[PDB]
Amino acid sequence: APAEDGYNWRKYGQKLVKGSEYPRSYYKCTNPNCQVKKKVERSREGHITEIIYKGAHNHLKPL
DNA sequence: AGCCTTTGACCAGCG
DNA sequence: TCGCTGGTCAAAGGC
Ligand SMILES: [Zn+2]
Repeated sequence: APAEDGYNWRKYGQKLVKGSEYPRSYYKCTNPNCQVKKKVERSREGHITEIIYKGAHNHLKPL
């Protein structure tokens, strides 16, 4: 489960990418007409979670 | 009812 | 040309 960020997301895939221990998850912003997506993947070194966003939101943070 | 995660299949770029 | 592979599709099931 990914960290909260004030936006609403839907998970739409998960893949174990080469050179990673932990699988990577793919989410999309459920705002219709908004196509921001983000990737989420943990890593053991330093207990790290990288969240990578592609695209700027169409709209204010949901109510 | 509607929206979520899970999942293997599908996909397109490229070495 | 054709596999590998990171990214996406969508059916199935659960709440
Ligand atoms: Zn958005």
